[PDB]
Amino acid sequence: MSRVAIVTGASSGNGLAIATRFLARGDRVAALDLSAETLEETARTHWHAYADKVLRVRADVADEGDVNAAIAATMEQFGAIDVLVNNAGITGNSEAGVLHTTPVEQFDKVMAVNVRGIFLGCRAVLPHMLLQGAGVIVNIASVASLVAFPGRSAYTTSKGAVLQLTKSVAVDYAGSGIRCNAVCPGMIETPMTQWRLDQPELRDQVLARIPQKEIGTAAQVADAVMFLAGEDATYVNGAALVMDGAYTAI
Amino acid sequence: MSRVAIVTGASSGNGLAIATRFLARGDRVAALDLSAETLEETARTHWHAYADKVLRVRADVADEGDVNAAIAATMEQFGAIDVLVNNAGITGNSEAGVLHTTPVEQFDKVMAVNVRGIFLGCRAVLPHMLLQGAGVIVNIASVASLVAFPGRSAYTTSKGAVLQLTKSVAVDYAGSGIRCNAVCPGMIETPMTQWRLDQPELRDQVLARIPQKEIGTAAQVADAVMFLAGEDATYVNGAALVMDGAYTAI
Amino acid sequence: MSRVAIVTGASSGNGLAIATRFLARGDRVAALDLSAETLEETARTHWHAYADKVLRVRADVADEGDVNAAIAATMEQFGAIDVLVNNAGITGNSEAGVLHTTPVEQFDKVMAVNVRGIFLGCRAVLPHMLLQGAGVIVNIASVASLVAFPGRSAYTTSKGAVLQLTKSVAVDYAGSGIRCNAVCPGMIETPMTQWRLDQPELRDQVLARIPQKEIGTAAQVADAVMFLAGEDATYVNGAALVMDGAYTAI
Amino acid sequence: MSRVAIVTGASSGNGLAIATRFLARGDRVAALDLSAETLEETARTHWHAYADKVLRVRADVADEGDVNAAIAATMEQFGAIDVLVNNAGITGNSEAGVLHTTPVEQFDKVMAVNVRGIFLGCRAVLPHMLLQGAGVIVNIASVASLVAFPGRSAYTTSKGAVLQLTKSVAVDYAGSGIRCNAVCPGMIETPMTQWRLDQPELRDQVLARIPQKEIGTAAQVADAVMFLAGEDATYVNGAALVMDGAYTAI
Ligand SMILES: NC(=O)c1ccc[n+]([C@@H]2O[C@H](COP(=O)([O-])OP(=O)(O)OC[C@H]3O[C@@H](n4cnc5c(N)ncnc54)[C@H](O)[C@@H]3O)[C@@H](O)[C@H]2O)c1
Ligand SMILES: NC(=O)c1ccc[n+]([C@@H]2O[C@H](COP(=O)([O-])OP(=O)(O)OC[C@H]3O[C@@H](n4cnc5c(N)ncnc54)[C@H](O)[C@@H]3O)[C@@H](O)[C@H]2O)c1
Ligand SMILES: NC(=O)c1ccc[n+]([C@@H]2O[C@H](COP(=O)([O-])OP(=O)(O)OC[C@H]3O[C@@H](n4cnc5c(N)ncnc54)[C@H](O)[C@@H]3O)[C@@H](O)[C@H]2O)c1
Ligand SMILES: NC(=O)c1ccc[n+]([C@@H]2O[C@H](COP(=O)([O-])OP(=O)(O)OC[C@H]3O[C@@H](n4cnc5c(N)ncnc54)[C@H](O)[C@@H]3O)[C@@H](O)[C@H]2O)c1
Ligand SMILES: CC(=O)CSCCS(=O)(=O)O
Ligand SMILES: CC(=O)CSCCS(=O)(=O)O
Ligand SMILES: CC(=O)CSCCS(=O)(=O)O
Ligand SMILES: CC(=O)CSCCS(=O)(=O)O
Repeated sequence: MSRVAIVTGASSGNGLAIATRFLARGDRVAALDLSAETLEETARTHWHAYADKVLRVRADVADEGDVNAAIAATMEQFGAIDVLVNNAGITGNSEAGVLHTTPVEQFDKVMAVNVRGIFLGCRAVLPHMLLQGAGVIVNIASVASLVAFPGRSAYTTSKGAVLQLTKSVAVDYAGSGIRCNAVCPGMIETPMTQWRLDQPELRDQVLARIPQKEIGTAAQVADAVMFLAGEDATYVNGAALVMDGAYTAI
Repeated sequence: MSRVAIVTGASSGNGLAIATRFLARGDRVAALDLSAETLEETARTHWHAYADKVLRVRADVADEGDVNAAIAATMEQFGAIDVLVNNAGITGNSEAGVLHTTPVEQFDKVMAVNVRGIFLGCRAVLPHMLLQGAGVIVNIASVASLVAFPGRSAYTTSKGAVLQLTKSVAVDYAGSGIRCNAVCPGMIETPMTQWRLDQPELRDQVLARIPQKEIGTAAQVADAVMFLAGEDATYVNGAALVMDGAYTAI
Repeated sequence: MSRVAIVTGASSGNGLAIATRFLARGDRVAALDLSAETLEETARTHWHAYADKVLRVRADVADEGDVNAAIAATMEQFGAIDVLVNNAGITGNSEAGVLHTTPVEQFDKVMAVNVRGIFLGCRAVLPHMLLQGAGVIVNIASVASLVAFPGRSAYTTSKGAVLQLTKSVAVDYAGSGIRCNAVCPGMIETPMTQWRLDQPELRDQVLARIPQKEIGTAAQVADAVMFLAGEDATYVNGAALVMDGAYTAI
Repeated sequence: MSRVAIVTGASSGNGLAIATRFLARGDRVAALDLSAETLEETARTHWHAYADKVLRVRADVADEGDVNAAIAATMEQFGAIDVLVNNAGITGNSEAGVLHTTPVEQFDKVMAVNVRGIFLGCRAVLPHMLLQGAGVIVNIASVASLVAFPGRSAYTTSKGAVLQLTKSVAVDYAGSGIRCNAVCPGMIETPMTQWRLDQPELRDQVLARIPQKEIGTAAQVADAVMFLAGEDATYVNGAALVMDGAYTAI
């Protein structure tokens, strides 16, 4: 058995762990990211044993042309699309902090990548999943879809849209064999957050708000994705699986 | 006495009821909408008693220049901005239905008006509220911020972002004297929904999902906004006030 | 118009503020609490001007007999019951902390007052409101209905039940003219909690978790109750109105 | 390996699927239920292949003495308690419908089994889990913890308490190595529900409110429990995993 999974933001962090997990299970993966060079370096160092089973596609998820071509390339190469994991996401730069001082260009960029990218990915894959009569979509949202992360306004805003888009696809397509759920990770150690977590004071600060008193990992994010993408979640649809050491429970 | 409120989407529906209510209580209003012509007609038929206490400003909330100029005009005319009611919103045309068949242009327009417009409105008024040491923002979200409306994916997506943007401003600015909350209306009779609700068979399908078995009004939306904007809600911050006849409680 | 409101836990804190506000508005109030002596002293010092417009009734809300007698006495004296405010509640003693060390007796007591008491109150007033074809119920829940308060397990547990009971009544009776909503206060200064906040280090610790950087008051809880009990909230049903200075928004 | 799991309400429905699942994977189970005869009949027909690895304990979860003795017997027989699955639950009889016509005895029985039962089980196992420095608790709640089930007031009320108790345990004990989460199933076919589901009229009515247009199964509930109980959910704490075919997403 070998499902076809598309994973965005696949060259590092959560996306890399997710793509490797699908590969380790025997699935075929279309790994999409911004740099063809980085994708090849990732393939040589992390996906060496899978070589052929992973199709590396350069694509900016915020671009309709790139996304449509990536889905067309996936269909040409593997012949179906069973799972779509919309993982690509950005926080916005050092200036995308509180609302009033975040540059208009940064708000737009964060919304384009984090939300429009997910809309475009789903829009490109649904016709194929519909034809198949079955398909699974896992969106990587965040606890910021439920509570606001201080000093990260654009990001928080974008994640509220990710959660509702998730529920929208579930409601409109559950009757047609599609499953759509979101993982809502709390604080996870990745290249996106490493800058903050590397500073004792900031790390202590966020840990103070995590009852579990630990920072999550990309492997734990991949665990949740694999659960939502498989046979053990056939009745889970339109749901948010929060994986945050109880951060949102207080 | 008199507060200064900026109300977007003020020439009709909820926006009109909201603007008229602030005026009736003795406040001054900067009424922003897309058409100078319609704004004048509205001012003549609904706001004649208040004359100059209402500043009619043509503005597309999705446009940074229009919003910045509207805020500057409000400051010039009234001297402060005490309340911002981000009411303007669109559903998307008849093709903005389920996700896969919604025109990309429609998804971008709905996100631009419903979310970017709210970011731009808050980005422009916050600097002024901060210097005043007090400010209140009421965002008109929707129960679609909490559950998905079937066949209205872009709209549902945008409202998820509005609710989170609301919590973001509350979390980042509560300490500086700012209040930001959202009203989440269920089905309300307005120019935006009139077409559907006019048909008994369509109204009936909507009513079946409302335990109260009644369609809401613009007057009730205005009631919730006045509550959230005034002195009886000084400890309400970062909250969603759902007004849907129990639609979301089932 | 003079409405008849039954207010539980009326001799102190939120309940005292609520009863007082109904009286000041011209309504008649049946003030219920545990001690007739305390109620009379409360009546002499806070309700003097109203005299006969407030019926003081001794009642343990957890006791079916007391509740039924209190509703019968209200009908006899005033002839109708328009509003019921289920405010009475307890936190449990210093031993009702984390789950495993809370005495079974304390868990049972907290649940009986905070939950069974609300069930009994609603059960006793609903037949009358149904006959009147109109009635409003406001339950005083807590943000503990949505997130957990560390070291207050029984209390947190009880409030989850209050929130769902609220939703249950709204769904089953909204079509019959009944409205049922819940206020969910965050940290408020009242005798029930006014001992943790009293100690500088604790209050300070509490404030660090409230973005608005302030403790709420019973006057603000009364403000929310009045909104939910009246004419400005006719389409609000099955909702939880959070009043916490953005405590739950992060 | 070989964990020790306590599963309440283990003789039928979800509890039986959960119990069997732990056994099939090589874990040892203390199966608790109301009738020793039924547990033996079950041990005979469903667990015939594990004999010794499953300890049958008659116990009314609502009874502190029964619960304490059941935990004593599990420790004595197996030596530890690694997982507790609080599955036992009742809906109330035909008279436990809307709140006002719910016999007080039924409301009390539903709260004692569905809520006090969980408090007691958790109170009984937590000292041991803490001594071990590790432990996982999975509570079976319901979508009724989030929305109200029409005509099932006591049930709905109880499930709101279960969700918050879950968050309470997670928040107070996550730092001590304990995990506590809840599964919130939608409509599942079990002996507790077949009455309704069987009747064509009712099933259709139910299916109409489920976007996925299918009823859940005990096997799917066990799938969710195993996920929350194992190594793939080490960073999931204080969470509610909704499994309802999108029922709560609309
Ligand atoms: N780290 C955390 O605390 C945490 C918590 C919750 C969710 N997440 C999510 O994890 C996801 C993946 O990132 P990560 O942090 O796990 O590792 P990461 O940040 O190192 O990698 C993120 C990936 O997204 C890619 N990407 C960015 N914009 C893109 C675009 N327009 N098109 C295609 N690819 C693009 C980047 O190149 C990168 O490979 C993000 O969506 C993030 O929101 C992280
Ligand atoms: N009617 C409901 O059931 C309901 C429920 C929840 C929220 N709302 C919100 O109410 C708000 C107002 O609509 P309504 O239904 O009350 O009345 P309406 O739909 O008749 O009017 C909406 C107003 O928004 C204005 N507008 C649209 N785009 C704009 C832009 N780019 N810049 C400035 N103004 C713009 C329109 O011109 C119009 O005046 C919307 O945000 C809508 O989402 C309505
Ligand atoms: N103080 C806060 O921050 C806050 C926040 C949210 C909700 N509440 C709720 O307010 C309610 C009342 O307490 P408070 O803190 O507002 O004021 P308070 O604690 O000063 O007064 C509580 C009242 O409840 C009465 N009472 C207790 N048990 C009773 C019973 N069995 N029958 C009848 N009356 C009884 C007490 O005598 C007292 O008059 C409780 O339900 C509490 O959960 C308080
Ligand atoms: N059926 C559904 O759609 C659904 C959905 C969500 C949650 N649940 C929960 O599943 C649980 C069990 O019911 P089911 O439908 O899974 O299977 P079921 O109804 O066939 O079996 C329920 C079990 O609970 C046991 N039980 C009842 N009271 C008990 C007590 N006081 N002490 C010990 N055991 C007791 C019964 O004897 C029986 O073995 C309940 O808590 C129910 O709320 C069911
Ligand atoms: C919402 C959340 O968990 C934080 S997302 C922003 C992480 S960072 O870039 O500020 O380190
Ligand atoms: C109901 C609402 O606020 C917008 S979502 C439904 C749009 S329409 O189909 O009623 O035109
Ligand atoms: C604080 C509150 O709203 C009631 S629950 C906590 C009670 S105490 O521990 O502050 O006495
Ligand atoms: C159906 C369910 O999840 C529990 S609430 C309804 C119980 S019954 O009416 O199907 O017996």
